[PDB]
Amino acid sequence: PMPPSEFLDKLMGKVSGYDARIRPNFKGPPVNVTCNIFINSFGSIAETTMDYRVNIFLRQQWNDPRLAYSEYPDDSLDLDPSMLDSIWKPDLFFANEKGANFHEVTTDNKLLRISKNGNVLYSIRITLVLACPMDLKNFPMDVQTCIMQLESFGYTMNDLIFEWDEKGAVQVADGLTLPQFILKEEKDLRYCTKHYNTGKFTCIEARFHLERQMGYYLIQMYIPSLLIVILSWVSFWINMDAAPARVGLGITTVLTMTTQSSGSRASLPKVSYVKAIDIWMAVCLLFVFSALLEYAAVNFIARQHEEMRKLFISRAKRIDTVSRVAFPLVFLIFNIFYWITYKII
Amino acid sequence: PMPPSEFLDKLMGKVSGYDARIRPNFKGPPVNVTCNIFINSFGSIAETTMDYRVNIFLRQQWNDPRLAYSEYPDDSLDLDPSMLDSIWKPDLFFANEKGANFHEVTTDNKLLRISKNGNVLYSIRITLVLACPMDLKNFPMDVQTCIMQLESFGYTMNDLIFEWDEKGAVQVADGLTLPQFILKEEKDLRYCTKHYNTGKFTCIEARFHLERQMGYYLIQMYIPSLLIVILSWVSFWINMDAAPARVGLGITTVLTMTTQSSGSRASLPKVSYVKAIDIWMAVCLLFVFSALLEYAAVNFIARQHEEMRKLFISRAKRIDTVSRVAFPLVFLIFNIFYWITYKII
Amino acid sequence: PMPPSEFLDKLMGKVSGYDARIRPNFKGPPVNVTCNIFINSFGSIAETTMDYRVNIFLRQQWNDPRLAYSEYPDDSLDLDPSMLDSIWKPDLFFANEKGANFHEVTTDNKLLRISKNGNVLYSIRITLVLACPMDLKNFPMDVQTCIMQLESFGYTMNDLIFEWDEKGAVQVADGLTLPQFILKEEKDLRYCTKHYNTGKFTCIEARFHLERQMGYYLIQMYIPSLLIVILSWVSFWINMDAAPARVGLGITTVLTMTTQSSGSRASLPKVSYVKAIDIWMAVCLLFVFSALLEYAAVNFIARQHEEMRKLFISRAKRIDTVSRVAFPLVFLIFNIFYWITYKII
Amino acid sequence: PMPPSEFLDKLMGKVSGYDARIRPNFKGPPVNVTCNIFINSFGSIAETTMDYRVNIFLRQQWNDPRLAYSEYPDDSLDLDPSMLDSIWKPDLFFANEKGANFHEVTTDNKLLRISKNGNVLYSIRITLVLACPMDLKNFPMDVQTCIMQLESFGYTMNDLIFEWDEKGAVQVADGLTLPQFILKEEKDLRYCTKHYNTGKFTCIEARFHLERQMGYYLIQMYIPSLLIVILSWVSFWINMDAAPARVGLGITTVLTMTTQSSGSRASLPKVSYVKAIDIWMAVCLLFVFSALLEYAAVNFIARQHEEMRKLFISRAKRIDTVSRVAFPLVFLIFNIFYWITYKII
Amino acid sequence: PMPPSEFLDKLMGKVSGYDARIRPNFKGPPVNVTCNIFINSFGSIAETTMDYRVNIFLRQQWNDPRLAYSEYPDDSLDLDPSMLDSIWKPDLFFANEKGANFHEVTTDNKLLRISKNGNVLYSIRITLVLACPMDLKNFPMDVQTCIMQLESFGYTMNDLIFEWDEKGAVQVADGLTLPQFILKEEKDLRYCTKHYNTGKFTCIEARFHLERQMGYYLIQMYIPSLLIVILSWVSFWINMDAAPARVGLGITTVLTMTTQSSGSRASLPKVSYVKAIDIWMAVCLLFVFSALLEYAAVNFIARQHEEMRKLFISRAKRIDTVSRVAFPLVFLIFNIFYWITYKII
Ligand SMILES: *[C@@H]1O[C@H](CO)[C@@H](O[C@@H]2O[C@H](CO)[C@@H](O)[C@H](O)[C@H]2NC(C)=O)[C@H](O)[C@H]1NC(C)=O
Ligand SMILES: *[C@@H]1O[C@H](CO)[C@@H](O[C@@H]2O[C@H](CO)[C@@H](O)[C@H](O)[C@H]2NC(C)=O)[C@H](O)[C@H]1NC(C)=O
Ligand SMILES: *[C@@H]1O[C@H](CO)[C@@H](O[C@@H]2O[C@H](CO)[C@@H](O)[C@H](O)[C@H]2NC(C)=O)[C@H](O)[C@H]1NC(C)=O
Ligand SMILES: *[C@@H]1O[C@H](CO)[C@@H](O[C@@H]2O[C@H](CO)[C@@H](O)[C@H](O)[C@H]2NC(C)=O)[C@H](O)[C@H]1NC(C)=O
Ligand SMILES: *[C@@H]1O[C@H](CO)[C@@H](O[C@@H]2O[C@H](CO)[C@@H](O)[C@H](O)[C@H]2NC(C)=O)[C@H](O)[C@H]1NC(C)=O
Repeated sequence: PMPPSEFLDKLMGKVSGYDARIRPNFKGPPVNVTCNIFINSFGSIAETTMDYRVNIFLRQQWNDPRLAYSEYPDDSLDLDPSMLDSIWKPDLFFANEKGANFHEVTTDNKLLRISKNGNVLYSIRITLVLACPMDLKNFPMDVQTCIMQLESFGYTMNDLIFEWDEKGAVQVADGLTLPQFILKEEKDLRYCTKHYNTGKFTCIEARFHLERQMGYYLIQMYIPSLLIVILSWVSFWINMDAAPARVGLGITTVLTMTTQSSGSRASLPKVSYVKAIDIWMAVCLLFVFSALLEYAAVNFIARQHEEMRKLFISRAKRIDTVSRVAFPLVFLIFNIFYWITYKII
Repeated sequence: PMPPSEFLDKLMGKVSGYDARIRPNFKGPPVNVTCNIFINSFGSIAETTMDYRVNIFLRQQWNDPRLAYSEYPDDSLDLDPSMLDSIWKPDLFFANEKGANFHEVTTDNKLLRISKNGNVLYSIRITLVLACPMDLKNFPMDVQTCIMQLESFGYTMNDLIFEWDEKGAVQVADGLTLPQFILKEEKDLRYCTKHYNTGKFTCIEARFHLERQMGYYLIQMYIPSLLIVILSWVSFWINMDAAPARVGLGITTVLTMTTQSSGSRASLPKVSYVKAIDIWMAVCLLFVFSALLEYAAVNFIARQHEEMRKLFISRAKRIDTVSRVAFPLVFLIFNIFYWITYKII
Repeated sequence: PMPPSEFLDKLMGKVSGYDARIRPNFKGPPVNVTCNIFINSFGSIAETTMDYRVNIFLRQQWNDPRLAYSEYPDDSLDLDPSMLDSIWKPDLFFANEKGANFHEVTTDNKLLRISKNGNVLYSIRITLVLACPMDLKNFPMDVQTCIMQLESFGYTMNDLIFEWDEKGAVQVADGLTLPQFILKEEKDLRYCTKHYNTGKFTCIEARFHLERQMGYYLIQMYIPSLLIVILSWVSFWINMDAAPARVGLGITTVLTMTTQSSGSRASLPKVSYVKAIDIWMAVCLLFVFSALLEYAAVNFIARQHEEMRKLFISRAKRIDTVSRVAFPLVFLIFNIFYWITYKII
Repeated sequence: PMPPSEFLDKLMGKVSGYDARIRPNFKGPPVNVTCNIFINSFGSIAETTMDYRVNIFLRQQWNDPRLAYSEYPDDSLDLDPSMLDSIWKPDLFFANEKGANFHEVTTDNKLLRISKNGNVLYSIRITLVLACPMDLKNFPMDVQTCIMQLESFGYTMNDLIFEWDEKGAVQVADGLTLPQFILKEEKDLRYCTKHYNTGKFTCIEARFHLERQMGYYLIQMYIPSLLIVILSWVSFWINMDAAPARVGLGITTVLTMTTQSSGSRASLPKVSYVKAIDIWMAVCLLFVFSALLEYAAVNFIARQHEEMRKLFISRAKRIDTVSRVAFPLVFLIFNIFYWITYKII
Repeated sequence: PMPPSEFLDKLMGKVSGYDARIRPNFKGPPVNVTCNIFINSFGSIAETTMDYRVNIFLRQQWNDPRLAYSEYPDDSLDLDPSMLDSIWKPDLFFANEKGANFHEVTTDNKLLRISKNGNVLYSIRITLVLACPMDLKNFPMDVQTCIMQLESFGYTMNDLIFEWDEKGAVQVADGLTLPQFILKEEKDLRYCTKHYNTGKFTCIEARFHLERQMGYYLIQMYIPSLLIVILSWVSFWINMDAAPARVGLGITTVLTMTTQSSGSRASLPKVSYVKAIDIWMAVCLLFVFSALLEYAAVNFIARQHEEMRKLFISRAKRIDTVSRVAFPLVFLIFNIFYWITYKII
């Protein structure tokens, strides 16, 4: 019979009185909007800005009894996105947008379908710049959790209620990678139900668990700083009398410990509180620092003054042979207490 | 009875003569607009640009006797954001915007309610890029104060007056963090009342006190530069005669003091005036610098010329044993006078 | 006769009933849209963001029997881009846009031609910010593959079908360069045919193979780190007794191995998993590290204690003459196993 | 009587024939538009891009005899910014915009007042990204001058003439700071009067003098590089025979002179011509370079060959005692000629 | 008589049938559009993105016999930019835009004049982000050529033809500087005449020759790396027996050669192929590398074993006195062959 574009103008026009500024079931029960998203892209998790951008589909389903039809034979319709302003749509927004936009390439990326009984499917495509607060206390060994919450804006709880559908509430695209994190397959789903001095506004959220990878920070920041500490211990096996050899090994080890730490401030984030990589790069500075102060003691005792010249030279060898075993044992005690308290947490 | 969207077109149309270009109470008392904000997001406090961005709600309440109604039974209404251009709204703007924008995702994030007596509630959602001038004289030990002021633009003092409401004038969202600062729970509220050659324009402002965290700059910039100064003092306990050991300890300590300072210019801001971290990294350069000039004196006196060869070698040991105690005492006097004058301020 | 702009208003107006919201061949066979692109610009392949931008022409051809004409004499027409909203156009979009826009400089860069039988040519100009996931396991020796896929949005498989034309489906502009990659002349063309819970949506894609150039990373990151390992081997030819000469060569070689690696973290990407350049810069750290621990053994055996003073000094020369040949042989075995497993892959 | 919004529609409508596309005083004298600006924000003076952004008010005053009224009683009016397109406005633009925009937060930030005799006040709020060419020949000791010029675009000299008003032509906001510069209170005001092949177009400009602060570059780039040169002179007081002590002091001083210069390339701008900080960091490299070549002469003469073994060892001490006094005297002559020629200019 | 705005509505209205969608001289000769540009700003030549932005005026002149008038007395008119959509304008675009925009500050920056015979002048103001491929083979000694080409989009060769006018086709603003390049006063002008599978589209282009300045790269990258090579040669004048002095001079010279190269990777571009600065910083690494391997030979021959102890100590002095003259002669041969092949090219 008549084409669907003319059939919807009969259904939504000034005939039949469909006003797009009044929600369905007016002065009655609230509207049960159900939602599910589909994540196309995900990433660029900035940590100075503390945000991440995501590229989603947003599928919304509700019921509208004013749009029920029976004369037209086909079981479903589709409104063109040009005529989309003549339909009541929920005023969904994201409570932590921090900037967002649509996509308008070659067509508005907006889909609208109307079933026969009046169920309405509405699917759009959004780029979000969502903000999640991050906790970089233990920086390589951290688990970040970045939420994504969907409030209503104008309609309160008694007029409009969001729901996650019980059939795949969050799907993720297949070949999706990240430069630093991995995305677990555990999506929490819970209500939040914001209160203001304006009213009870509904909101639903979805939590994403992010686990930071490790293999880069071991190879270039832990293991090289580990080897600089090992090169401090070889002063305790070099002779006592070789005075240019000991202190030439001394400061040039604390120089390369500073050079290791100074160049690595570009790759690390720029927060103003102490990390767990920063405790490692500061305690490993102290062992190189304490490995020279040992020799400042040995050089002073051996130079100190025949019977007494043999007694002091035997006491200075005693503090050497103690420090060969006892001081690498101290570093292993730190190395145990470090990795326990940053894998339990 | 009739739906609220048709009731507002009777109330705002060409019938009843409501013109949206004339403020309420025209040729009479001024309009008492009262305001309060709600901060969703806050951060990215750039210091090269000297600004910070914030994501707020902006609630405005005023009275409009032309919008008073009694026939419609419900105690409140809500205008749809499409029909929002047919209401007088105040021309509020921020005196230090430096760029801003709305959010138009899935609906204009704009709320309008009309009470029965004519009170109007208007709530929108704005991202600001507000500018605050910063004073980095004492850089780690600083308290920044970044204002947020709300002028009127077209209406003068006798027509429109802003007010902070006496019931929660600034609320902040709960789980809100910052990468470098902490946000105190002390919001000042004061008038500013701008004058121009155009007229008296009202404005209200809200001050935010920011306190910079400390723990990163201690662990990687103060304490490592502190340990380099301690490694200068061990030259005074090494023997006088070990000439490659003293100067090999000398310059390699002033090399790692430069290497500590040179790599840290990326994390620091790029202002062109002297900070308090810059005084520390320059005075601690002088103690490493002065620890070698001591040895340049000792090597010259001991080489200088039997009776006189014993007298000079005893004078050069005198200037060593003085400098073992007196020069670390000088550094503690600087270390007292530094931290006093940057914690009193 | 009559001008073509007035002839198209007769063809597309309310006369003849051409509605731009109904696809051609409605309630019949699907529409066979055929496509080919023309790449003007290409590049800025970011790897933190994992995307690349491209500037294309997008030529679309389909058939529309409602636009067939015979009265007007000329064999082709051209609709002005102002009147472009009165033509059914396919809702093509890119499945990995991540932001895109048109160009509207001096005229909308949009072309539309209508042939006599009803074939329609439609050519536009788009800047894309397409996203491709990258795999930086073997970072200098990698072959990246960045796809470009073109879904439909609103119309399912039974209504609209995309095709690559069989005559030059992807052309590339002539003098097109890249800062880091080279673009092979092998463009794959395959279907993808997306499924959702909404329906079967057609999509076609084109793969681009990118091969990273090598010559920068050899000259400044492999060859200089190669020469630092060679400067470790000259300690095995310097005398055993020259104790300041050996360890002064020792740590100052592991200092310049760290200095080589620390400054190169700015040019490298910032992923959080181990690369192939990172294995090279860590194993070459171990050979410089192991070249000093050899001397810590030699200095301890030779100092260890006449008959036994000759036996130990001959054993310490034995471990030197073994390490002159055997340890550069170990490095060549690593140097073989490295370049084999990163050129086979 | 009647409200001012309806009185202006009588004044600007199709009644009385006010056409907004014809300037006042048509086919007569030119229009004397007078202007003054008010700088709210100022800064982010980039030097790679060679631009600076500024946030101004722009007040324009002209006369329009068609807008003169006498029936309405009040002495001034105000047109709403929605109805602003029905007024002739000058086509002022900035000759070095390089991008700019308005502000449209909560209302267009646009003001229009009409006096009784026909004087029109028009005030808007603009963010500019104005471009000024910079001359970094003498980089810390420079005085930058960044202009701000306001051409007309369509109207020539005989139709429209800009003027600075004689009452506060440029005001600046009170608490306005900059990260690197200071803004002098000397605003030049002069005409520029652009010619083209199109016609004489009027323009007025305002010069701003910027003076770069100094205190950061002294503390971290001049004074530390000054101390490295002083540590070269202590080789001339260390003994001649201590051969590892002299060259160990030699290269480790030219290493820390390179380390000082290499890390400072991030803070400096990236121009491709020689600065004044670059002459300092290159000449101070030569004094450390020449302080070792002195010892290469001393070590060769003293090793050169009893009577002649005493003569050469007395000649090598002669070139030492000359270089103790004469070479720090040469550096002071450079230090005089440097600071004179970069403070006169 | 009647004002010009009403005279153009008679000339362009539905009276006289001027349709703005049909080019002048329809079904006849093509339109001879002539063009010339005026460059206001120029710069920010990025090399990672391989583009540059420019701020131009764009003057277009063509003839339109439908706009010829004789009744109105004045010899020229000017259409207001609001009524600008009622004029046929050429669909000029730039073939390498990569993003562009107009300027709409206080008025659309668009000019239109109509002469009496029908010549039309049209001048607009555009910011371009034009893309030019760059060839950084010889990086400091390069001459870049960045084109600027102006295609037609919809009209083919037989309908519209672009021309450069024979009277000043490209003017440049007077005080125009660049941070790294200089702009020669030699503007090439040639046709390009693009072909597609769509048709012959006209295009004209203008080449700009850019010559990179040199003075920064000499003072801080060539001359300092030159002096490090000179400090290698002083080992050949220091005594053979001073074993800590030679290798302490050895590695600390190859450390500062790496430190010179490592810090300079931030200022250099990030291409992935070998430059000419990279050949210099790698060959100058080899001379410092080869200056130590000489001493590894000398220390091994002199230690090798009375008659034979005199013969080897005289052979090791022979290889020293050869290397004092012969090896700085080798570096000058490289220094000749380097600067010849990078100034001929
Ligand atoms: C939307 O969902 C809510 C809850 O799922 C429904 O509200 C309840 O509906 C049942 C039967 O109509 C009543 O027994 C309850 O009293 C209602 N309230 C609550 C709090 O449970 C509501 O009917 C649904 N509305 C529509 C249009 O489906
Ligand atoms: C808006 O607030 C101001 C001050 O709160 C009111 O102005 C005063 O109103 C009282 C009584 O009407 C007078 O006694 C005063 O003379 C007024 N002026 C001042 C400076 O105090 C004003 O009435 C309020 N307007 C509305 C509509 O509420
Ligand atoms: C579009 O292309 C498809 C396939 O190329 C066509 O569909 C087939 O058309 C032939 C003859 O009309 C039939 O025998 C087939 O049964 C059709 N289906 C399939 C799956 O092959 C279709 O006709 C084309 N439509 C137009 C307007 O050209
Ligand atoms: C705008 O200002 C100019 C100059 O200030 C005026 O032009 C002069 O006006 C006086 C008297 O009208 C004449 O004697 C001069 O011959 C005019 N020209 C010059 C070059 O001085 C002009 O009248 C003013 N126009 C308006 C509307 O105020
Ligand atoms: C536009 O310029 C072209 C060439 O300058 C003109 O085309 C030629 O015009 C002359 C005389 O009209 C003919 O002899 C030639 O045969 C034409 N073609 C060529 C290829 O030279 C054209 O006439 C001009 N059109 C207008 C409106 O000026």
